[PDB]
This record gives sequence, C-alpha cells and structure tokens, in this order.
Amino acid sequence: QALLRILKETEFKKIKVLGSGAFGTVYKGLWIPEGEKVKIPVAIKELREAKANKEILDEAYVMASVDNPHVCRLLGICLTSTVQLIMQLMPFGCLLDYVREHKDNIGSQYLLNWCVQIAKGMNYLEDRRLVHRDLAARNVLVKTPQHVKITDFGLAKLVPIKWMALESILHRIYTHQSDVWSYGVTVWELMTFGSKPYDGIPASEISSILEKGERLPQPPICTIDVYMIMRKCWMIDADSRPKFRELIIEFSKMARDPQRYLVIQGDERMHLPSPTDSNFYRALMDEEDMDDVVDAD
Amino acid sequence: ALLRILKETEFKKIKVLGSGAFGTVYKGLWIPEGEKVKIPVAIKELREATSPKANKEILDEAYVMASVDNPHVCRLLGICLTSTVQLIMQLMPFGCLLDYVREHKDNIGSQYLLNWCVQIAKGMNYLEDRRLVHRDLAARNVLVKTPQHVKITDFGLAKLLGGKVPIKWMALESILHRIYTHQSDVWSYGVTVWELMTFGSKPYDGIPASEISSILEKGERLPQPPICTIDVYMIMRKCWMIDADSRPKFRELIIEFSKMARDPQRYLVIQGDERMHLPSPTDSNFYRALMDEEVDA
Ligand SMILES: Nc1ncnc2c1ncn2[C@@H]1O[C@H](COP(=O)(O)OP(=O)(O)NP(=O)(O)O)[C@@H](O)[C@H]1O
Ligand SMILES: Nc1ncnc2c1ncn2[C@@H]1O[C@H](COP(=O)(O)OP(=O)(O)NP(=O)(O)O)[C@@H](O)[C@H]1O
Ligand SMILES: [Mg+2]
Ligand SMILES: [Mg+2]
Repeated sequence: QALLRILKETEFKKIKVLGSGAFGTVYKGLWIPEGEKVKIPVAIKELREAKANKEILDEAYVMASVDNPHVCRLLGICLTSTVQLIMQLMPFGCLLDYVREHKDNIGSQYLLNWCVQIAKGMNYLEDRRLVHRDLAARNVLVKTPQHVKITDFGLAKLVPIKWMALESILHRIYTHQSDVWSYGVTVWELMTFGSKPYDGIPASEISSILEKGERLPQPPICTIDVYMIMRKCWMIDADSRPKFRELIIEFSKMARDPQRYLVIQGDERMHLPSPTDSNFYRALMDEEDMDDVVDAD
Repeated sequence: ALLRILKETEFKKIKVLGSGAFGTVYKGLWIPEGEKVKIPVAIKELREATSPKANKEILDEAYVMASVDNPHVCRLLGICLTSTVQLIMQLMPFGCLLDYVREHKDNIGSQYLLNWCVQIAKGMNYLEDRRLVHRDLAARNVLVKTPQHVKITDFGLAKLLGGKVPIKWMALESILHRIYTHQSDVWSYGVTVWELMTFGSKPYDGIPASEISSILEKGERLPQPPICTIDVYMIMRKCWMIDADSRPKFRELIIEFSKMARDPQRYLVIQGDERMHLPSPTDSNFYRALMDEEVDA
C-alpha cells in the first residue's frame, strides 16, 4: 500500500504532450510538492474512458509493487473522472524511437544487452505471476542508452495484433508463454532498427498467415543462431517456446562475443561507454541498482 | 574514471543561480554528443585563483573531489578547463539548506533539524577519514537533495584557490594563524548548527568581522537559540572552545545528535511540533523514486 502515492489534482500539472496510444495520452508534467516551490518533472499517463475506481486502485497497487531495475514501477495515481498515472520521466523516450533515430550508429553490444535486460524484466514479471500482454519496442523505455526498462504492464488488463501470439488472437489467451511471442517480435523490431512487423499485411489477416507457417523474416544483421531464438519464440505450441530464464542465458552468452552473432558495418566504432562515461551517465540520470551490462570477453 | 572531461561544446550555461567567495553557480544543460536530450546540470565557474596553478595540478585536485563516495557529500562529476575552470555537479532543485530553513521558518520540526545535524556530521566525518579539510562549512554549503536528505558541497575550494573569508564561521586559530584542520571544521559545524536552530539567522549580526577575534577571546559566543534545550546548546558551545583538540569529534557529534533524534521533542522546544513529522512511508517512497534513487522518534 505504501508504494502507491495518491496525488491530488492541484499537486501536478501537464506541460507537454509526449505522444499517445491505444490506452491513453502520455504527458510531460511537473510535480509541485505541497508547501514547496520546486518543480519536479514527471511523466503522466491519462487514461481514456472516464465504482470501477476500486478495481483500478487494486491493480494500481500491484503495478506500484514491482521492484526490478528493468521494469518501471507505477509511482502514483490521481483519480478524477480520468485516471492519471504518474511515473518517472525518461527523456530519452522509447527504445523503438531510439533505434530508429540511431539506425546508423547502434553497435552489436547495445542490441544484445537490450534483449538481455528486456528478458530480465519479463522474467521478474513471470516470477511475480504477472502477464504483461503488450510487450513491444514502443513499451521499452530508455533510461540511459545502457539501461532500458519495460513499461505499461497491467494497463491492458484495465488491439496490437502484430505482436500477439496466435492463441491470443484466436482465443484471448494470455500467458507468460504468449509474452515470449511478443518478446520475439520485440527483438525483431530492435534487430531491424524499428521496422514495422508484417508491413503491408492487414492485421485482420495476420492469424491466417501465422497458421500457414509464415513468420517475420530474418533481419539483415542477425546470424542464424539469433534468428533461431526469435523463431522458437513464435512456435504454435506455446509450451515449446523458450522460457524467459533461457533467453537471459542465450543473449548473455552472445553479448560476451557480440560480433559473432550480429554482423553490422562499422561495429568497431560503437562499443559500450567507457567506465568514465558510465559513471557520468549514472550520476546524472540513473543511480538505482542494476546488474552490469555483459561485456565482450 | 570518476571525473569526466567535458568539452565546451557539449554543455551550455543557462541561468545564474548565485555567486559566492569561490565563483558563480549556473544552472546548465548537458547535451551528450549524438543524442537529442538536454540533461540539467549545475555548473560552478571558478574565480581566478590568485595562486597561478598549473592545469594538471588542478586536474589532480579535481580527481580527489571526484573520488568522494558518501551519501552526505556531493561528488565532483565533470570538469572543463576551457578558458576558465568549470565544475559540473548534479543540480539540486531545492538549493542550499540555509535558504531552505529561512523559507520554512516555522514548519521545520525537531525531527528534521536533528536529522540534518546528524547527516552533516556524517559527511564531515567521511571527509575527515579521507584527510580532507573543508575550510568553508556553513549552512549555505549544505545542499538539499530532498528535505530529508542533505549533502555537503564546496569542500576543498578554499584549498584550491586561496568578503570572501567567512570570518564568522572560522575558529579562533584560523582567523589568527591561518590554521585549518578537522578540529577547525568542528567550529564551523557548531556555527552551522546554530544557523539551523535559528532558522537561518546571520551570526553575530551587527558586529563587524574585524571585531570577531576580539569578542571570541573575551569568551562570548553565539546565544542560545530559543528552541534549543541546554543539552543541544552545550554541544554548540563545545565546538567553540579555544583549544582545538578539546572540541568534539564528528563521530561523537554523529552519536549524540542521533541519540537526541530518537526523542526529538525532549531536546528541541517547537510549537506545533507533533504536526511536523517526517514523511509517511508512502511520501518518502515517492520522493526517493523521483528525486533520490541513491533516525525517527
Ligand atoms: N515514462 C515515460 N517517460 C517518457 N515518455 C514516455 C513514458 N511513458 C511513455 N512515454 C512515451 O509516450 C508515448 C505514448 O505512450 P503510450 O501511451 O504508452 O503509447 P504506446 O506505448 O507507444 N502504444 P501502446 O503502449 O501499445 O498503447 C510514447 O512515445 C512513449 O514512448
Ligand atoms: N549543485 C548545486 N545545485 C543547486 N544549487 C546550487 C548548487 N551549488 C550551489 N548552489 C547554490 O548556488 C549558490 C551560489 O553558489 P556559491 O558560489 O557556492 O555561493 P555560497 O555557497 O553561498 N558562498 P561560498 O561560501 O563561497 O560557497 C549557493 O549558495 C547555493 O544555494
Ligand atoms: Mg506504452
Ligand atoms: Mg557554496
């Protein structure tokens, strides 16, 4: 209970629109502590579609309860006719827009370290018996280039076909195994530098082509071993899909020799930050706990 | 790897925050190369040291400031040896403790005052273990990270550079003989506590500094703060003793102020004190998540 703070409307203000999605509008905001004169920047998500507040609050307590360096915690809530969710502000934005804007300068060690971190987050959520149901590059937030976090779980509970497991499309079944499917699509988005999955295919026909065996194609930089994993994520038989613990191991092993599983021109020019740059980044933007990025042997 | 060398072209000063004996502090924005983000920083541009010091020696002294690790001391994060000396530290939106206590002159509870005395002495004890003499401890040189977490800044600047001599904070032997030690810092600590317990009064108000040495040798000191039990005031008096080695040591100051904080209303007499408690568990959880990712009654 002590992890969710109930904000009052006068305590905070919206100052800029950061974008919008299926479930609401995200704003940059400013949190005015009562009696103080400081302006603390936040991210506010205002839901869409104004006794349901008990429901909403009880899921908000679960969202506020997640303590993992690769999943964003819900910090606070304001309950007016539109529910408002307050979270930490990530000025780098989402990983989808990050990889699109850096399509010509992202090195192999970044890409592989991101999928390790996304797996760690999803593994934590699976250990909590929590199903995300909307994993995608757009829903991974860049806190620093070296540290990314999953966002927006639980929002679906209270339609992204091209990221959905087949059984989710046909039968609205969501498990940790269908999250693994969306993880595969997420990895594919990153390895393609933000391509749209199944570009040119109507979403209404995705379940037809999936049943016939068709899958997203092999990104030009992915070796065979990396494409295998992604394909193992899209198995029809969910119980045959890898588990999140397995993906951590697999992507950490590849991150220890990144230039053997990703082939990208200029890959030499693009290693992880110096110890110096990492200390500087962390002191200004990221002082929370974290397991170190896996470096090449 | 703790001190980042910054290029003039990757950070720009914005609004002047204030000026003191060592230089001018700006609010600035760090812009990492290749990125689109603006990261707020504080920049202290230094006055010309009338000690004409070599660049590399400045680097060596900056490394020591960059190598302090303690929750109640501010780290030097970056430096630029431009055409001037520019120091990059984390921006504290709450500003110095002195202005904080003045603006909240009568909503500062005993729990906050005593806890602040504890934290300041911890950071000074840390400096003493590292054999670092501050020389300019004052409430203006304690920064408020959150109201519940403060930090000592500007240590070693008086060392580095050589009006601007805070005579009213100096121990007798520093005014008389230029003797700066850790026991000399304990005197300035005592004065700092006085500033706190008076809600930011100017010490020896109305007395010129040329007279300070004279009135100390006559035996008169700062007067008992209206809120201070003799228990607290006896501590302050001990800091201002003539023999430097009879003054308290910081770790004893840590112990005694921590003992008093466990029964704060027995050591400070504040009207409406029970209404000014330390934040609820939720409120600090939220404060820390947003601002501070790094003793109760
Ligand atoms: N905490 C945050 N800080 C900064 N930007 C954020 C934050 N949360 C979300 N955003 C951005 O706000 C925009 C809208 O996010 P959102 O409303 O979740 O839509 P979406 O995630 O892109 N699509 P979806 O999540 O499937 O509904 C996106 O560009 C996100 O990158
Ligand atoms: N990192 C920081 N973040 C925010 N405010 C700061 C920071 N550093 C300093 N300030 C504020 O800026 C003011 C001006 O800086 P400064 O030159 O140190 O003045 P001063 O501390 O009052 N005098 P001095 O005893 O020489 O240090 C300080 O009084 C602080 O309130
Ligand atoms: Mg989202
Ligand atoms: Mg100062």
